[PDB]
Amino acid sequence: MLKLGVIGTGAISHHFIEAAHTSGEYQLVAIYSRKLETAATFASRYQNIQLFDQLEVFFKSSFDLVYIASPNSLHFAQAKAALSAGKHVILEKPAVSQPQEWFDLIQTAEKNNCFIFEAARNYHEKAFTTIKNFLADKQVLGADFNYAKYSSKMPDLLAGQTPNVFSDRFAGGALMDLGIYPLYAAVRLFGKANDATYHAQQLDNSIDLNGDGILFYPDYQVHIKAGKNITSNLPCEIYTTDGTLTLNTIEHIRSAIFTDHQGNQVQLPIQQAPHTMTEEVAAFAHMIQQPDLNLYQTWLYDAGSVHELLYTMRQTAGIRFEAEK
Amino acid sequence: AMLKLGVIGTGAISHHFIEAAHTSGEYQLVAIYSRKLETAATFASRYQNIQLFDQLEVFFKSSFDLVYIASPNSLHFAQAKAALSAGKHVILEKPAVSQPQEWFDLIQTAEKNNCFIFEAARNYHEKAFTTIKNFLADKQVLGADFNYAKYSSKMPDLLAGQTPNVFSDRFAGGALMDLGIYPLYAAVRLFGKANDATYHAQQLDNSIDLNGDGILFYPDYQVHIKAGKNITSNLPCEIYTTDGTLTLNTIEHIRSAIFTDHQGNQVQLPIQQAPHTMTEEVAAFAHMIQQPDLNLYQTWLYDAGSVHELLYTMRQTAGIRFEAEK
Ligand SMILES: NC(=O)c1ccc[n+]([C@@H]2O[C@H](COP(=O)([O-])OP(=O)(O)OC[C@H]3O[C@@H](n4cnc5c(N)ncnc54)[C@H](OP(=O)(O)O)[C@@H]3O)[C@@H](O)[C@H]2O)c1
Ligand SMILES: NC(=O)c1ccc[n+]([C@@H]2O[C@H](COP(=O)([O-])OP(=O)(O)OC[C@H]3O[C@@H](n4cnc5c(N)ncnc54)[C@H](OP(=O)(O)O)[C@@H]3O)[C@@H](O)[C@H]2O)c1
Repeated sequence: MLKLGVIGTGAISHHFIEAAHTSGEYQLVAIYSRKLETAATFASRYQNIQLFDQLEVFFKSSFDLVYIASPNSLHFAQAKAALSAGKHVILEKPAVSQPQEWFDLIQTAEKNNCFIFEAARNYHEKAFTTIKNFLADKQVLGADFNYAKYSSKMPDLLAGQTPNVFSDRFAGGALMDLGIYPLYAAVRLFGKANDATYHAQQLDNSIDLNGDGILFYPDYQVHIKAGKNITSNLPCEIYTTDGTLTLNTIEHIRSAIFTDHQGNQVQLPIQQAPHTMTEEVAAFAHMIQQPDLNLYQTWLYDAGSVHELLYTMRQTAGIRFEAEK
Repeated sequence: AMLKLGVIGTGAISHHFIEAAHTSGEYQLVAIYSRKLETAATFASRYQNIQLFDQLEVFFKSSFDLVYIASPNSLHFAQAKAALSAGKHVILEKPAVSQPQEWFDLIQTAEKNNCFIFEAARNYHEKAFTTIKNFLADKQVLGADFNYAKYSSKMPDLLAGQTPNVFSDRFAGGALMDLGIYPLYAAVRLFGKANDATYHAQQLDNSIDLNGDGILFYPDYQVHIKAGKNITSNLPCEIYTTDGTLTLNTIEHIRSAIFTDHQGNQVQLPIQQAPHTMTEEVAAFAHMIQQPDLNLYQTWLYDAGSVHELLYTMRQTAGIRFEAEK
């Protein structure tokens, strides 16, 4: 039974803990916050939880694993300290702001004999295994993936504030916050791309409100759309020589249907999970309990591929964070 | 009084045009040109009392008011120029030309011979676009996503090692030129000319694009464009505004247009899809000739120029080069 520490008192932390408890494989025991009162307010719905407003003291406590859902810009430093203190780390997406940070995390992890995982919830969905198997004997000719929805932080932005998710100080933007999902889907299904491009509508601080990119593969390309000031409801498509696979989304996928060039249809057996994080939560605890180091190596590798793509795409669009300026 | 119609091109598309022309009550087919008189004969046989021709010079000397031209893309320019110099009005199938200077050249020739020239951009003329543009008139647009990608009937020939005209660098083929022009025309119709454009394609050895993705850049937003001929997409087309998303089932022969706001309220736009894809353009062209609104005609010419400029810019970024350009 895994002892769970948590950083970040956002709603997402509640969602993770709720999935972790439900799996029957974790037990929350500790919470860190910048303020004790915020930790208390967060923890009040739970029972017997140690509270911390000092990261140093937090990491010296007895737990096995820490879920980190702080702002993007803080992920690296907090995760590195967690690993140095011999804790396993589940790190919310996007795990890092630069590919080198990911490689440094891995080294730090190996040194301290701990697992580091990016909480790429869509990547672990059983749907993707079903979809990849289906395409195994097919020849892919292209794809079109998106994730664009109108942020709850839009009113604050429009009123002249700069919410963390739209700030260059906190490594935000549509590509970082949402575009990472279709990138993870592409890597899951197609592996590492050859190259990538991205162009975005940007705020004055260079952060992207929305954008369009392409991932380049040997005999095809994948259009990527990300957006936070717009709502898209476009399905996601994968083209093959014999037809088109239509996925309703590339996250928390609920249907996958193949149509051939004569209009004959095949419904892939998709069984959406009750919650968005159910499958990653099971996968992570399964890995720590019964290590498949080969599977672990691919998770690390695919995360590396995603963050290389993100970084290339930010560079082409001119999306620059404060520490890069 | 009926417009006497001559036709170049004996493909299925010419039969479809003629059918719409006759159904409108505004045209009467009188002449058909073909490279071979026998090809003209087979094509003409379903009609009545049609003159057949196998020489363009002789064709253009006969009595008809206007010519519909549906030859391969690379032949559009020279044939249309000859028609206009012969004093015939021209409906030229899309894509009208291979480079914007050709379009300007046709317009100059048309004006000096006091004739109309129309690009047969069937979607641009759909009443749906008037309804959509009126609805967007007091919204603030934040971007759009348009596509036209359908698996070509010429794919089996292609895959068998042949090279159909639509996939040939000698006939100005490719997904962008053949299908991509529809979303471009839709974008120009609603938003006007973009400030810049890019396109990246999957290409045959002759540089012709099987499919591709591009972006039209406007001052405060961008429009994703997808075109394809070796793939089939059924993605809807979206226009984003500050207050919601307008969803069109397509940007050609549009059937439905629904606006959904950020609170989930829906507004259905009144779209009345024509019985046929060409109904609306055929009525518009006849109406322009018989009861001209010349200012509107000029807008049609300008917008076509905008479309072909974007097309040409996009071919250049993707490296799509025709035989004449190599
Ligand atoms: N997998 C998913 O479906 C999912 C959904 C949402 C987001 N995520 C990710 O989870 C992470 C957090 O999301 P979020 O929207 O909750 O971010 P956030 O609200 O900006 O920050 C999250 C937590 O970090 C702390 N924090 C806020 N501002 C800070 C600052 N200036 N300096 C240090 N700490 C600060 C706060 O906790 P304290 O007040 O207790 O210090 C806050 O509760 C992001 O990386 C995001 O990408 C994943
Ligand atoms: N608006 C629409 O919805 C619609 C749909 C389809 C096509 N179009 C357009 O219509 C035009 C033709 O399409 P298509 O598929 O029918 O093209 P196509 O088959 O390649 O050629 C059409 C006609 O042009 C002639 N032709 C063929 N090869 C030729 C050559 N090497 N040299 C000179 N003439 C040749 C043939 O007529 P002859 O044998 O009698 O000479 C043929 O019937 C294209 O510009 C296309 O973009 C638009």
